[PDB]
Amino acid sequence: QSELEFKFAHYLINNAVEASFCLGDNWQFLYVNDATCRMTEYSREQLLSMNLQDIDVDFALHDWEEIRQKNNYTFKTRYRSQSGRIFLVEMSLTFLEDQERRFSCVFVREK
Amino acid sequence: QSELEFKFAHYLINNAVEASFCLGDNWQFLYVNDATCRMTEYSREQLLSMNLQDIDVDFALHDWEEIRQKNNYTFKTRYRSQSGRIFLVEMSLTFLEDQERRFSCVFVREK
Repeated sequence: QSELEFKFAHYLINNAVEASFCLGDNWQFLYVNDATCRMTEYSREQLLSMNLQDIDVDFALHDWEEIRQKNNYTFKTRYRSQSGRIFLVEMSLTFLEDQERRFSCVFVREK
Repeated sequence: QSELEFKFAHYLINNAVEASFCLGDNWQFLYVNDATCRMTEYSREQLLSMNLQDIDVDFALHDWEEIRQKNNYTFKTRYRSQSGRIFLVEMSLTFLEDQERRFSCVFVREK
């Protein structure tokens, strides 16, 4: 099925070493891979009711409007993990539209 | 939907820089990401009717039985691309079972 196909991508991205996740138009998490749970130290079920603003310490510092217009962009910020670790990361964002949903794919390297 | 979720993984893995793909129990491609199409130089529709043995020049050299038993394994082989490029790569395999399907997730770095 179309579902069969996508399920393969599910298994692949969750075995990928790099933290990868999708944010909705209000920066709510929509999908997170295992590496993202490990890095942020939140469970998947916790992350899927959370916002980037709950992790990205410097969220209000970013010129988000300009970010969106860029449509592909890489930059550094600090994340705070569930156990209170503060660490620098490098996020790469790609914005996409599927039907009536705009969202971003995000890849995050722990710097 | 469950499909909604998996579709996010589809978008993520296809934006990942690293070549990633899934093989079925007979090493037939089941799913390939864009980076895999780029590396092998075959279109997605071509790859999805192909076998690892059509790309992996040294396929018959691997002790596949022992590979499977390992269940997680990384090693070098040579790939031949559609335009006839021969190049060394490093494949990382993880074997998984979903329902009645055993398959592997493969990540490939061009060495």
